[PDB]
Amino acid sequence: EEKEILWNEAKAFIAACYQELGKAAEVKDRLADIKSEIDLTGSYVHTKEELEHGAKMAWRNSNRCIGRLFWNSLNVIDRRDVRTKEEVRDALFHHIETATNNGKIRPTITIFPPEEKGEKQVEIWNHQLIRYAGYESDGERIGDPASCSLTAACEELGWRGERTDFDLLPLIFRMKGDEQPVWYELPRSLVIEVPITHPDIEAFSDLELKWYGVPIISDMKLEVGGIHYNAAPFNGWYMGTEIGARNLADEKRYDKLKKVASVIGIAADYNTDLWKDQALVELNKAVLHSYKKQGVSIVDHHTAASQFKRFEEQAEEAGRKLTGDWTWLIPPISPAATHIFHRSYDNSIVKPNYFYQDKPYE
Amino acid sequence: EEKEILWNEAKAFIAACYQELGKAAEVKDRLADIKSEIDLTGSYVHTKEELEHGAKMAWRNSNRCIGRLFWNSLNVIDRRDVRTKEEVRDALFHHIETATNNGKIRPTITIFPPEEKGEKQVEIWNHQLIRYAGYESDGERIGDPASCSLTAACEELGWRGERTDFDLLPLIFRMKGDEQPVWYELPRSLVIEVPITHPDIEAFSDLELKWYGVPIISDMKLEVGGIHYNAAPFNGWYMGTEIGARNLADEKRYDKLKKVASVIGIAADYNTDLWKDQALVELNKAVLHSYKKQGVSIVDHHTAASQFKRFEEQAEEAGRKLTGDWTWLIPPISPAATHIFHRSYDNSIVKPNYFYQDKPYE
Ligand code: HEM
Ligand code: HEM
Ligand SMILES: Nc1cccc(CCc2cccc(OCc3ccc4ccc(N)nc4c3)c2)n1
Ligand SMILES: Nc1cccc(CCc2cccc(OCc3ccc4ccc(N)nc4c3)c2)n1
Ligand SMILES: [Cl-]
Ligand SMILES: [Cl-]
Repeated sequence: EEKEILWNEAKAFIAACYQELGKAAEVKDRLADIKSEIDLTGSYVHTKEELEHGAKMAWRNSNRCIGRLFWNSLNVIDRRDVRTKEEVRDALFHHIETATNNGKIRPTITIFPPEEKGEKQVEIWNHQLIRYAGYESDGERIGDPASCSLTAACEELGWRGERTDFDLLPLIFRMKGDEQPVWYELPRSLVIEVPITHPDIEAFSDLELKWYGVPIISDMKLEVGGIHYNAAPFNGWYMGTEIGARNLADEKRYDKLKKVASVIGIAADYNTDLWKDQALVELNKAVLHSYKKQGVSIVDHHTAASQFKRFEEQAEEAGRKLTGDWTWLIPPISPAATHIFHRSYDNSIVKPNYFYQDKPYE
Repeated sequence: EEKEILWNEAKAFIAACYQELGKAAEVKDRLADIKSEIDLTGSYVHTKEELEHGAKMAWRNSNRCIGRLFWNSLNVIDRRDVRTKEEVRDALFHHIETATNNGKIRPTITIFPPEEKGEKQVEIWNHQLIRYAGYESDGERIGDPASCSLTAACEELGWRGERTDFDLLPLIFRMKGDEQPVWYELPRSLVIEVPITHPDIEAFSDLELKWYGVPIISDMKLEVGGIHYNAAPFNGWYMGTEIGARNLADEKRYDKLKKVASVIGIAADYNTDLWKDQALVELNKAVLHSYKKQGVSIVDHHTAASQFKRFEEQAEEAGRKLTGDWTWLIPPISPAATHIFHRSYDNSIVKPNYFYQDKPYE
């Protein structure tokens, strides 16, 4: 019964995709080719053009993403030909290098072979390709708490972290048929990191903060016309609040606001002093300043929201419905200073899209 | 058919209300009294105790309110005995005075006669009892744009504003049978206002900003057991972001961020400088400082969110379901610094509650 669902999704996807591509006349023959292929094989194989456009549609449909103005310029790398661990590893390394682009971040996705009959071909364990390890024992907190479970999984497989606050996790992924994942240390020459300084407050460097250049989300499933690409890591560039208001600020993450308050010279005693708010602003100013100073792409939430307004206008001009998730679109810093905060959005799910999938570990 | 709906609402309300009040045994006889009363009269009349508790329940059920920890200490003033304009006006004046309480704001509601058969007895036109007028002609912007339509309505009735940025609108309300509302200037001796200064930046007073002490929301309908109290003005104290992040900051309100940036000495040129965020923080620090300096109650969003966490815990301990509206509960300043931002809430509507109703004017 698997193939009846697939056929329906493929009809809807091919019709819409060829329509947008001006190939509506070719729709008829391509679907017949598909229906034969499914009857014979149980599945079908996207053309390069369909795979590229489908990945772009999926970004355009991601309700939670403010960055969607640039959906059509996604650089799609087709790695459905991969068969071995070395090829997976090298394609992951290449993604890091080409997406980094010496700091001028190129929004990129690398697509690996899709699930066959819901059996995975490649299974990536990382949440992002570049991310810091986290440790918790004997009351000692080190690194990124969000990474505790994966870090413990990795250290069961014979990896061992230096237990700095910024250990790079290795790539870790499992191949079909294999029964433990392999892991590979990231070559440091491929990983750009940005030290956090402040434009005005020289003491800010006493915090010794840093973050990595490129967030490469490697654990979501791309669904295009009924085909499930569970391994399809992608990246944009950061919006600064993601680092300054969440990764470095959350009490469950690096929890740095009290130390930020101290180095910027304000007291952290009274809610009514709004010291957390003031610290959040200076930390977020430092993040943008540091990325720009180093020549690594980044966008602030005001410019990002302005770009998203253009996306909304572009949708309307193209007669496409806009969908969005207000609770994820508003930024966590001065949200009411953006137009997003002041309108509502239809949170309907349209496909192609990116979806969550269960982690292979605990 | 009006009375069948009423009977159902009354059963649900009286059962729940007497239950909470430990009067469950009295439920039976009180409902029979109600069913006779509705058969005869078309409606029923709440006891003082039911009206007071029902107003308190309605606040407890207001999904959008972060201030609900204090729902049970609401001071309920029963003015169902009012019949004339002078009595309405004096009860509105008394509400201002007793709720203000020389600055130690007392959360208060004044309840006027309810709708009879959906015909209103008293119809308040003000959105808040104390609010500033707004004007727009010939490209000239004065006052509070949110008040433009009511201000124009008032000036049709023979009132005339001085056209400062902070003219107090008069009370305006209509009595049943009458065909134009009356209006009365507020006695300035009853209206506390707070000039906005900054704790550290003496130049902040050059902005000549002020706001009024007590927000007294006078245009929502209180519904208790099927009875519709359309005229039931109530007040809490302000949460500082309401003034500093919305009333004085919104581009459609007083739009003061560029002037705030100037007096605090930062440039307002580059999104990446986060000058809007920085200005928002200093303006909101000034609002809290000024209310506290003058001795007028106010709460900051951090303390408010801490209190709301206690409300959530109190609900759970009492076996009551919690409902809430996340998009209204998070504050517009540093929302992710509060626990609210990090959980979800059931937005179901339970009654008693406060509801929107159409304005009598345009
Ligand atoms: C080019 C620069 C980009 C920026 C600045 C950007 C910004 C963001 C931000 C800030 C979020 C999280 C919002 C929040 O935490 O509330 C987000 C979510 C998302 N973005 Fe983007 N994004 C960009 C590129 C991309 C790309 C290239 C894709 C895929 C091709 C993508 C797909 C998504 C998805 C799927 C989510 C939601 C993930 C989830 O539900 O967990 N974005 N984006
Ligand atoms: C005692 C101090 C109080 C504080 C600090 C407080 C705080 C707030 C705030 C900040 C909002 C708007 C949230 C936003 O803009 O997103 C709000 C909404 C609300 N509050 Fe409270 N509140 C308090 C007292 C009261 C009282 C006494 C009542 C009624 C008895 C009430 C009923 C409501 C209602 C009904 C709304 C939503 C109004 C609407 O939908 O337009 N609150 N509250
Ligand atoms: N309590 C709360 C309220 C609203 C929203 C949220 C989400 C916070 C969060 C947590 C973990 C991840 C995350 O984002 C994932 C993501 C995916 C794709 C991206 C592409 C580009 C980019 N720059 N960022 C991306 C981030 C958000 N939590
Ligand atoms: N785009 C957006 C997103 C989320 C929430 C909002 C609401 C902004 C708003 C507009 C007008 C009024 C308002 O609040 C009304 C209100 C009612 C009762 C109160 C009791 C006490 C108190 N201190 N404040 C109250 C405020 C909120 N807009
Ligand atoms: Cl991240
Ligand atoms: Cl207000």
